[PDB]
Amino acid sequence: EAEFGKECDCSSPENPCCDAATCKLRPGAQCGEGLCCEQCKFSRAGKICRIARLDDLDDRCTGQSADCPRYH
Repeated sequence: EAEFGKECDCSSPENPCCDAATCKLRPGAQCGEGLCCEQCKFSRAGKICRIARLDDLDDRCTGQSADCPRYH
């Protein structure tokens, strides 16, 4: 039998951002977790999501991703 769990957008069947039957994002949901996810949507570009060093701008959401990018 297939292991469906590795394909989930949301691991929990109770996550409102996903459909419990498929564990995939519902229509209009962009994400179901992350520092740059809010109510199933990507946070606005430029939203501060990780505090940096004093001379630097803080890490900011891109508007296209649910994670907070780390500068490499």
